[PDB]
Amino acid sequence: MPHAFKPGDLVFAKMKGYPHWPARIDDIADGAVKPPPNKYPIFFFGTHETAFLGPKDLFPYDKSKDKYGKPNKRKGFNEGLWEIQNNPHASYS
Repeated sequence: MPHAFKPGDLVFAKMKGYPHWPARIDDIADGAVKPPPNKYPIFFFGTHETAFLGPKDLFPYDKSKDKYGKPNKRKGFNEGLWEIQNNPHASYS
């Protein structure tokens, strides 16, 4: 049975106006800006951007990849598909 989200979990993350996007739950570095309450720091593969999202916009990657893991014309999407499949826990700094 599922736990709450934790850093390193792989998801597709939804934001308004964008397709379900390959992403991970990040850690928060010591000294770094924390997210708002009940939100998680989401690192988006391919674009390498961070947004703060709650669980309603987070779809576990294993369950969802059939549906959402197909190429998309949007900038950075296909690079992101490669990253979540091939090296999802690397440094993208």
